[PDB]
Amino acid sequence: RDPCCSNPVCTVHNPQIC
Repeated sequence: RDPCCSNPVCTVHNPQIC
């Protein structure tokens, strides 16, 4: 599991792992 995935904020700018 990714780290930026735990935060719904980063998830937006990180839609490649989530």
